[PDB]
Amino acid sequence: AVHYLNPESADLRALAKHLYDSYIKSFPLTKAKARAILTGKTTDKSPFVIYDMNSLMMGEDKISKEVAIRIFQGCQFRSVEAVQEITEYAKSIPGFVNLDLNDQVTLLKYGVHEIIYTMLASLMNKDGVLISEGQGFMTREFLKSLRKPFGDFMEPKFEFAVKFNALELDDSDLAIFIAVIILSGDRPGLLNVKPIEDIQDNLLQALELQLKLNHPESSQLFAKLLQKMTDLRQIVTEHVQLLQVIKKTETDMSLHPLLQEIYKDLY
Repeated sequence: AVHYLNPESADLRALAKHLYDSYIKSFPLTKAKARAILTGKTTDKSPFVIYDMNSLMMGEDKISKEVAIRIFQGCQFRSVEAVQEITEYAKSIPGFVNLDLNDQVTLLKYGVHEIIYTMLASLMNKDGVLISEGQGFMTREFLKSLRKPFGDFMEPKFEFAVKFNALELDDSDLAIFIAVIILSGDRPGLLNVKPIEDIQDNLLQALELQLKLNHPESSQLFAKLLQKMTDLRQIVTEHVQLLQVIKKTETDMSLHPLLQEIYKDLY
């Protein structure tokens, strides 16, 4: 409830700057940029709106192949690419690199998806998603119209994004939040758990201090973020389920191998 400016709170503020710089340098599109585009104030940015099949095809001009599938495999590709960016960002979290290599992989392997939907929310609004780094905007209604199986793989994301963007976190907050998610000792298969929690503990303190200074008006964002952290795991779960329905239903369409390795160890 009360804070003093001590050497410990100073490092927590330093850690914040650090993860923030790594963040900006690890991800192409930040929430600041994303929201600017969605509110239309960017000059160089004005996404081509894909809101139907006709706009979809003419949109492919400005940057087994049925659309429902074509679009589905596009997401899995962006996902592995996203994985690589998350990984690069993870390596910049202090201590992460000193953990047993095996745990570093277990950590990413299990939390990359929780991070993927947290950051996807930055690119989402009640109307749709920004695709191809702000070059396109794909309408939410257009995604639900897709073929029987692929018409719901995105809807859960959207529902989450809306509730989530409600908290109005800025990239300052996300940089640390994402770090907390990664370094979770709950992950099955870790060798030495204590060192991981030690890092998370300190990350959680830094996050709370961040939220007090950055959101003077919000009474309890911290408690709310801790909750969003749980319903994130639920979304991943539901994602894996519906994802298995696509496997044993829709064939003549392949799931990227790197992703299937992660899905194997997910429930």
